[PDB]
This record gives sequence, C-alpha cells and structure tokens, in this order.
Amino acid sequence: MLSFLLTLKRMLRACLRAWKDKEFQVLFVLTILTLISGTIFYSTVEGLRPIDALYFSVVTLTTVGDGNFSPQTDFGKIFTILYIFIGIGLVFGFIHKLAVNVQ
Amino acid sequence: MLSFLLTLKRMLRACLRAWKDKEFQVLFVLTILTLISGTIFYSTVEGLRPIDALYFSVVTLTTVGDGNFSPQTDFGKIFTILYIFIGIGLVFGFIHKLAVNVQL
Amino acid sequence: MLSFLLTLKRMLRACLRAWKDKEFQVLFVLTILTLISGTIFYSTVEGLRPIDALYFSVVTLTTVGDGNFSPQTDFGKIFTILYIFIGIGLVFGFIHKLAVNVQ
Amino acid sequence: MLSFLLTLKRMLRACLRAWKDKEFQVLFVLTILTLISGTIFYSTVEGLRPIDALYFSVVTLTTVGDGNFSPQTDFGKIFTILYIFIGIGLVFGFIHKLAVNVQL
Ligand SMILES: [Ca+2]
Ligand code: NA
Ligand code: NA
Ligand code: NA
Ligand code: NA
Repeated sequence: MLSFLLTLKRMLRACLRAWKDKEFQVLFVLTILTLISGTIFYSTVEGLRPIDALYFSVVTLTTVGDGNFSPQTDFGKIFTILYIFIGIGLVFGFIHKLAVNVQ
Repeated sequence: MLSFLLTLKRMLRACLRAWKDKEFQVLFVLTILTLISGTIFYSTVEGLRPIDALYFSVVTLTTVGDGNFSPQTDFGKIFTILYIFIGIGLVFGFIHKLAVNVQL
Repeated sequence: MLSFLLTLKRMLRACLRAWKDKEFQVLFVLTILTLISGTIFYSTVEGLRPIDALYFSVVTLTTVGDGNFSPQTDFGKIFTILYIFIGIGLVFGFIHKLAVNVQ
Repeated sequence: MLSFLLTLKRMLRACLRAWKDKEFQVLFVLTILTLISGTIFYSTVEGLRPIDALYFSVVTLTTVGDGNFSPQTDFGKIFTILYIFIGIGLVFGFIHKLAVNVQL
C-alpha cells in the first residue's frame, strides 16, 4: 500500500528531524558516552572482553538485563548501581523531550 | 459493577479505535517485522529452536529479558545491541503517539 | 520538616484520588486479573508452586524478569509472549491515563 | 561543538533546577528509603551481603533485574512482589511530574 509507505516515510522524516534537535543530540551523545564508559569499566574492572562489556553495558542501561553475568567485584556492583541511575536519568531526559515536543 | 463494565467497554473501544490510526498500524507492523527478523536471526545464528528465538526476541525487545539464555556469538551480541535500540525506538514512537493523541 | 510531610500528604491524597477514577480502577482490576491468570497458568502448565507462579507472573508482566526460571514448555513460552504484550498494553493504558490527567 | 556544550549546560541547569521541586525531592527521598528498606530486607531475610542486597534492590526496583539471584524464601518473594509495585508507583510519580512540568 502506497498509503503505508507514505505514512512510514513521513514518520521516518519526523524521526530524522529529531537528530537535528540540539537537546536530543546531547542526550544521544551522553548515552553513547555512557555506553563507552561502561564498556571501558566492565572491560577493565570485571575483566570482560570489550564485546561482552558493551553487551552488559547496553543490556543494563536499557533494563533488559543479562541472564548470566552479574558484576563480581564490589566496585563493579557500585558502578552498576550508579550506571543504572544514569540510564534512568537519560530516559526521563528523552521522555521529557518527547513530552515537550508534543506542545 | 455496571459502571466498571461500561467503562471497560468504552476504553476497549478507544483501544480498537486506535488500531485505526495509520501511524499506529505502521508502528505495529514494524514491531512484528522486528520480531520476525529477530526470530529468524536467533534461530539461524544462535541455533535456537524457532519458538525459543521468538521468545528471546520478545523478552529482549520488551526489556523483560531471559534469565537463562544470552547470545553466545559475537554476531549475536552485536545484533542484540542493535535489536534493543530498535525496540527502544519503537517504544518512544508509541509513547510519542500516545502523547500527541492526548493533546490535539 | 513540616513542608515535607504536607507535600507528601498532598501527593498521597492526589494518588488516592486516582483509585476513585473509573478508568484507573479498570486498568487496576485488569492487571490484577492478569496476575491471577498468570499465577494459575504457570502453576498449572509449568508446574510452579502458586507462590513461584505469582512471582514469575509479576516479574514478567513488569519487565523485571527472573534470573533463574524460563518457561520450559512451548505452551508456556507462547503464553508468556502474549502475557508480556498484555502487560505492555496495560502500561500504555496507565501512561495514556496519566497523560490525559495532565490536561 | 560550542552549541553542544551550551545546550548541555542549559539542560544540566534545568535538571538541577528540578532538584528544587518539593514534590521531586519527596519522590527522591521515597526512592532512597525504598532502596534502604530493600537493602535491609534482603540482607536480613535473604542473608545477602549488604552490598549484594542494595544491588538486587536497585536492579529489581528499576526492572533491570539480576540474572543470577532470585529470592529464595516465600517471605522474600512476597516482599519482592510489593517492592516492584512500589517502584512502578514511584516511576509513574516521576512521569506524572515530568508530565505536569511540561504543560503549565
Ligand atoms: Ca540466570
Ligand atoms: Na521499562
Ligand atoms: Na533478567
Ligand atoms: Na529486565
Ligand atoms: Na525492564
């Protein structure tokens, strides 16, 4: 259906118009930076391969969770605690953003 | 008790009434496609029985998560990372939608 | 601080004013009903004690997840799939509700 | 690049500016209290080392979840059920707040 494509394209255009908003770019860079930091930390402190440090960082920051790995060191546990709250602060940031864009 | 039933039906209607919004429909289709790709990827790449691939696909895309399975290959891990962001993208889409539908 | 208590009490009052809203009561009954159904299903089909069937139902419907139990039967997996989407439909229901209450 | 920094600071300000809302403060305090009770309960009832009880408390209240630990006692299971709903109650509170702060 042509209607379907046109509607999708419009939506895709509206989505791309967000990656041009400064506040969104910030939130975006911040989560990327957060993901990098997590990758480094877990790779360093918990001794995970970079790929598994990124996976755990992603899965943790998004609340998906990992069914097998749990931080083994106390420093890792403390970091994960703060990491999770950064993630929540980030999502509220995006939520609030989407909220204001409805005004 | 009657009020409950009447409210339920009124709300239920509004829900099905939302299944009429073209943008909602696309979000929905996108989710199904996402779920199918996921099922295909995990069955193929991770060798999970089809039903187990849809399950992992569903619990992962919804952030529920699976307490026993985690992708075993680097290809799976990378795919899952992106898969998850697709899901978050889809949820914000629905939320943005619900937000717009509240304001007009 | 008296200010703190008064603010909390006001918030608590506003929260209780929700349990009087018909649409909220519905959403509330529905999730309770959903939790009951899950408890029954998992207790029956997956052979979990009622307490563990409720736990898994709660943890699943809220996206928290269980780090040890995963449905063992195909019927359980299919049910959990639909169960999760009911849960998401429920949360959007509450979200939409809170959204309209901001108007 | 300068715009980025200027936007970051403007946003950062608004965040700290929100740490001034009495209702936000209460939500925050409630969360900490919730996290402390949780830490106490799981250390006491489930016998988890304190730091492990705060961790489980945090990942559970945020729906992230723990892939290795699950409460072993019926008392823990029941408490966790309620703990989770408290967390959902708190999140809707914050969301309701963010919603009101957007409209005025
Ligand atoms: Ca596990
Ligand atoms: Na969530
Ligand atoms: Na999990
Ligand atoms: Na989870
Ligand atoms: Na989650």
